[PDB]
Amino acid sequence: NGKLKWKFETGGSVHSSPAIGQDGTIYVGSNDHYLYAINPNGKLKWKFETGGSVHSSPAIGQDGTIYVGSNDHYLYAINP
Amino acid sequence: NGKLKWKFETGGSVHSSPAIGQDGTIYVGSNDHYLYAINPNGKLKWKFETGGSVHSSPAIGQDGTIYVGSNDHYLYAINP
Amino acid sequence: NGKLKWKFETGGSVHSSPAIGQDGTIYVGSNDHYLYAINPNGKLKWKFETGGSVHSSPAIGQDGTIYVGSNDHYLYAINP
Amino acid sequence: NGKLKWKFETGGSVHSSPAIGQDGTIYVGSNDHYLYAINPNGKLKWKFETGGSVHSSPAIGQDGTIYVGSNDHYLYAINP
Repeated sequence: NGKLKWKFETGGSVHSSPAIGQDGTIYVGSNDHYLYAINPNGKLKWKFETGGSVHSSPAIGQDGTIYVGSNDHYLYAINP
Repeated sequence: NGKLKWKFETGGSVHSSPAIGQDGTIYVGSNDHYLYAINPNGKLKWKFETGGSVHSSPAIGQDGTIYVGSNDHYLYAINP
Repeated sequence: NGKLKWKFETGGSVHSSPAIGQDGTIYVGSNDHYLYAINPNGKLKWKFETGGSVHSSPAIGQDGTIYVGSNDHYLYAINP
Repeated sequence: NGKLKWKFETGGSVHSSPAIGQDGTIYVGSNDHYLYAINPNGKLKWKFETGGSVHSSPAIGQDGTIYVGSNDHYLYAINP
């Protein structure tokens, strides 16, 4: 009904648009260079560091793989 | 046939891409700092204020939760 | 095999990300201010002019309504 | 677990958000002007050159067509 359930702070702007895994993990990039994987309760599952801002929005493969781009020129494939 | 059904004014640019819930509510961010929830008929359901421009496009969880990023560095989870 | 099927010229950059109707129409916004609806064969079905750049990516409601944001501060609902 | 499966280098920033085909190809644009099609093992299937940065995120038709916008003002439809 438009109340905060929770808010996770990253180190920079979040322009990336979140994706949701089969188990409800939320994946989103940040200008702080990381891809984040966050649990449905608001805690960090893991974060993967790229060489640049992650403005790209993650996609999730059939086998759980997370793809997303970065400012650092690469497209990343990361295991869930 | 490409005719205006309605247009809902926010206080700034809308770069965010809208999402549509199971009940047809539309979720979209604006550079005015708000995430908006709008009824299919053009009237505001609720708006949630963030600390910055919402350029992220919202995603919707299986239980109705709306996730979006903000320029204020946070990832938000909001109840429907 | 990675060959051009066709290409449609708009009047400016296309930063928007295309959406696809049930009937195969492609929707996409452009810096030239317009949302385009384009037939699967490469020709214009209709175009709707907004007050500003359409960086927002269209979404399609269950009744065929196309929702998109504009730089002109509005979220638009357009009949298919 | 958050471990790199693989990373593909393009010639510039990847702001485009990856799309995944029915056959698991990953498609994504780059500031280097190309749309890339990459196999689930990390190797290039093919790349199509546009006149400008591809910040748009690709969408995929029911018939496998890949649609994406470009800074060069066009919407492109490309065969898989």
